[PDB]
Amino acid sequence: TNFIRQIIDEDLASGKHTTVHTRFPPEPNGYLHIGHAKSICLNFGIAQDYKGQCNLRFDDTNPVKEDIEYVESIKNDVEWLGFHWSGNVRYSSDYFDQLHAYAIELINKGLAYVDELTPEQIREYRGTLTQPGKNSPYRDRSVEENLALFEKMRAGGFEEGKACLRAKIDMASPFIVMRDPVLYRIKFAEHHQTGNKWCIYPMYDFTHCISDALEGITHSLCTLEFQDNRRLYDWVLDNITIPVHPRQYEFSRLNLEYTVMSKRKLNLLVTDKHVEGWDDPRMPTISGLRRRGYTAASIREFCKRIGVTKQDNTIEMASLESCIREDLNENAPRAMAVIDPVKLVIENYQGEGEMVTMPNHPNKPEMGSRQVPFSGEIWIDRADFREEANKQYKRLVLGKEVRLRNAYVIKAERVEKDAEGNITTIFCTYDADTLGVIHWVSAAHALPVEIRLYDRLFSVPNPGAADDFLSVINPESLVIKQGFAEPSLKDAVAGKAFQFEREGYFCLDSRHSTAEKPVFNRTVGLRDT
RNA sequence: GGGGUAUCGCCAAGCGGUAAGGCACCGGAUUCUGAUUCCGGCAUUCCGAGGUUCGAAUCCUCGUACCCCAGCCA
Ligand SMILES: Nc1ncnc2c1ncn2C1O[C@H](COP(=O)(O)O)[C@@H](O)[C@H]1O
Ligand SMILES: N[C@@H](CCC(=O)O)C(=O)O
Repeated sequence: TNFIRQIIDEDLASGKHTTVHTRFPPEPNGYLHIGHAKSICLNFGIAQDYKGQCNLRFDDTNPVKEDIEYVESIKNDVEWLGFHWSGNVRYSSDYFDQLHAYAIELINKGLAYVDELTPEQIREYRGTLTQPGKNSPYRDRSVEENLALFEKMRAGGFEEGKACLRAKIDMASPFIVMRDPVLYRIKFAEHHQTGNKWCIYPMYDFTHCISDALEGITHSLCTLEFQDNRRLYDWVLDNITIPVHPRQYEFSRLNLEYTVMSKRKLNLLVTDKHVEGWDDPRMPTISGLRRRGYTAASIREFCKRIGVTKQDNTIEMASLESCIREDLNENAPRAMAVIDPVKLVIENYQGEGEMVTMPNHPNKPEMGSRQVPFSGEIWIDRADFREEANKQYKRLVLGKEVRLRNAYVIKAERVEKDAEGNITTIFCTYDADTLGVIHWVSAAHALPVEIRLYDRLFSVPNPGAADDFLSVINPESLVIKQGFAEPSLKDAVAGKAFQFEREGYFCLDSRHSTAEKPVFNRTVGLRDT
């Protein structure tokens, strides 16, 4: 439960409503991000729990900032997350004729007029946070004039900025949004839905409440920055001929540590080419998280865990990681892959190799097992061999044994280095029948894999609060390795995650993996203390 | 000026009857993944100072801190 669901219950009980109808209204000016998934869960979740309806509406009132590529991806991510909208997808543009009719009601009623104050003058007449505003000299034209002037506007008779429709409210209101807010502005820009049928477009504050009322929304849910705006939302509806009056309730938006969550900033990383695109695995977008290997279920759990309140907050990365680790720990089938390989030869081994049985999930026999090839010329990760070191070190030492995962026990005895002193091969012996612990891969039956280790995008916890956020990017957000995986991974698919034993959870694709060279993304590492 | 929020390191229950839970953290037990799982621990105190009450984080008073608003953006 949360404050919003408690309000809903009170409405139901009293009889103010007998149904709940919510809506998710993103503007198509960018891709969706984890913050939007908080909004999706809230809105679609309430609808389902309360046996109601939730619409998907694209708030497309500003042609110059939107693209059809965005509407398609948004519908795509909403669906991927696991939610369904009520009826057709809606668009604010579907109401363009209605909005125009209503503005005419305001004019006829004396509550709107056509102003000719330039874009610079309007600000200068507006007042300040502590100084009231002043009336435009065009504020008192007659209904007849405004009607004619608005039509000139509609008919493309005015150049951009040359005129606008403003509401006639109170220029000395402590609420600045009520200081004669603009209703319509001129823009000769083709709209992704209406083409070039309109040259005048409605402002957000005029559009949103009217779209909500026509759709029959009962509870209009938005974030905290629209609190002041609720006053204008209520003014418009109270002043036109419409039968319902939806009520707005605001909650705090999500902030994630070590990342930016603003379309303008995310768009900048994309535009300046500092990430592959909106769906880059280091991006906080729904598509990037999907491509990273996150499960829609884990994102829904995250939103569930974080709550909905009016308190400004900033979630730590640990919280998100915990969610994906829970899902994958339970469902991901295990395998073997070596990110940083060094050759180890069991001079003691005779033959071209053999086959060993390995569980698909160590703690769940039900998931089955598989047969993996073993031999005397394998690959192990460098960090797993130490010629010396402490008592705590539980891995392979130059005078000690270890258990090879699901196989035999080996004992290091000799080693071999090169020019720069770097090692090239570790010679060991194995106990003919013995079956710390370390993972390995047989060099003969090994699949050449590209491994992409991802990390936090920015060097700082709050990159959005930096002068130049791009300068505080982490140069190690992506580090590409070349390793070896057990042959079974040959049949892996983009969309399935695996746990590379003793490393983390990885998944295919990355927009790159060919049949020849597979590319694997590290979704998240294992808990290491 | 106006609109909002202040409870554990990060989130968050609590709505006058005497501080839930999650992530994180510290111990110990299992474990052919130093993972998992598993027991135990972790606010005598709720931005501060007064007040009312048998009794308040929960009500009143006065402070303090932080967030949002001066786009013909949403
Ligand atoms: N960080 C965030 N946290 C919660 N909701 C958000 C966040 N960012 C955007 N939204 C929302 O997304 C919806 C509209 O998207 P937009 O127009 O693109 O801001 C709003 O109703 C909000 O719920
Ligand atoms: N378009 C608004 C919708 C929020 C609302 O007014 O409910 C937004 O970006 O948040």
